[PDB]
Amino acid sequence: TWLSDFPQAWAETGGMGLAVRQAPLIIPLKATSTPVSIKQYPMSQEARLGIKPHIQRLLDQGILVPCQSPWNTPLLPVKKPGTNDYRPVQDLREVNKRVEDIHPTVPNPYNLLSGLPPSHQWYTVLDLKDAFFCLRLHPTSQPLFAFEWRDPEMGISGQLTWTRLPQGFKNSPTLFDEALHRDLADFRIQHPDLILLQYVDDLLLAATSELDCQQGTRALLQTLGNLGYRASAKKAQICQKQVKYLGYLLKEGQR
Amino acid sequence: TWLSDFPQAWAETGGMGLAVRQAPLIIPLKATSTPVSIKQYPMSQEARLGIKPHIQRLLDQGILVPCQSPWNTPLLPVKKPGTNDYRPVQDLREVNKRVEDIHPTVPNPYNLLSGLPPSHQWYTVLDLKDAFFCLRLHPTSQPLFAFEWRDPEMGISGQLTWTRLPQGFKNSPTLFDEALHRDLADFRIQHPDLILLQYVDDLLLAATSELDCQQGTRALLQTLGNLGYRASAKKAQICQKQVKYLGYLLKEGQR
DNA sequence: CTTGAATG
DNA sequence: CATTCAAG
DNA sequence: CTTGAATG
DNA sequence: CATTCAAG
Repeated sequence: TWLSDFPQAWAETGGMGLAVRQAPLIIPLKATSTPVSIKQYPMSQEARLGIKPHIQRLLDQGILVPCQSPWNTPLLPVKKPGTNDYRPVQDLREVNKRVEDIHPTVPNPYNLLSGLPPSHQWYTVLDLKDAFFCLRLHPTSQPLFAFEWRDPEMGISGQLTWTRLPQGFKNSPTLFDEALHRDLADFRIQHPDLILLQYVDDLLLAATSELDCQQGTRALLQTLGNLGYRASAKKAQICQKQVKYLGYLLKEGQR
Repeated sequence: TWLSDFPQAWAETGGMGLAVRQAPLIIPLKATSTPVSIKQYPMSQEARLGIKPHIQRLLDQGILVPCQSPWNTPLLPVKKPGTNDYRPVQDLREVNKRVEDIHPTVPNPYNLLSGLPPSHQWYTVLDLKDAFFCLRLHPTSQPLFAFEWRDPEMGISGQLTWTRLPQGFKNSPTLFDEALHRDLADFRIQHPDLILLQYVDDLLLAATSELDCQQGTRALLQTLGNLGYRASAKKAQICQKQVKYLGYLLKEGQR
């Protein structure tokens, strides 16, 4: 019963995360960049109704806030089944083009897995839920990611923007990976024998025995919850001799 | 009056040529080659009437002869103005594919011209008329180039073939260039100071003075006529300080 | 919807 | 160069 | 006319 | 992948 021993560490019982040790992120623009305001293609009522609940939840969570900004990018209505179940997808390409590039430090999965000794079996896989949203954005950088929002009848101001690292931003994966590495540096030091692989929001903890793995997992969960991150109890693979990680099936003294 | 001093050397007064010193050519086939008989696409009466006179002239000249052969390639009706003035064009690609390749020994014009000293001005340019037709084809290789010929009402046998090196054959340029080089080897030796450039049927004779050029030209014309080749009196550029050769304008101590 | 690389 | 694909 | 490389 | 080009 891990879900009961670590309420704060699971997305299902700890609530939306927030990396309390990480200073709000400032996003540097290229030297010649100037704000770009792209028109919002009219959205059908169907798409708008499908997206609305997600927008309201984000507003309730403080992840989205009203704003007036010289920047504006289009929101897209993306479905999955056939025409049901929507979710907001922002096209941040014009913003991405104006943000200064950073070095891509996230290792490719092939290389990351090479750091797994055959001696370390007993794997634990955790995926952090709404990872990017756990990282706050400095108020000065928030206007950059604004988009327009119109509600059927009674509609909010006009524009809304993110107060957390957003989806669709070219540097989110890298900034998150680096931030979590900083937050988990001490854990690595306090658990010299454990193996910890990080691929943005996908974590793999490897141990020598089932005991060390259960001990390590308890410690990692406690630490993650403490720092403000949240793992998915639903998808969590705890102390298994076999697990799925980054598209691979780790089994028998390997990976 | 050169046309009068060398009747045998000009196509206009010497009649169709024939390289009397050259043994009839044998065309080696690739090791696995087997005869190919390609159907003749029906020819309109207009095309047939346009081509007929050329075919008759060639038959009268013995350049084309009747035959029965396992090989057959298509004849094409090619016009120039808009729909007038035709001339036979044979598609020998399937034959070319079955003939053993030979090394391309004809130099590119750029390289050939580098063999012209600034000391040798006074140029003479001659182009040999119906050059390929001057080289006989060994009877054993003649069937290879057959094609079908049907005359409006009274039509000859069925197939006709060439008794001379034909147009459209991949190795004609090279075989002709090499043959003329053999026939003109002695002339080069008897005229140590003259410069002679050969590009298949396009010849450039260069001399130091106007006198040597006129002497040389007289000698080259005599030799060519004697060997059975024929130059074009119409296009002949004799002892000029400036001439057109291979797309270039040779002028002032150069080329 | 808009984009830009990848295919036909 | 009209389409398809993959993405934000 | 039929082909095969080069462009769109 | 439909067209254009260049050729035999």
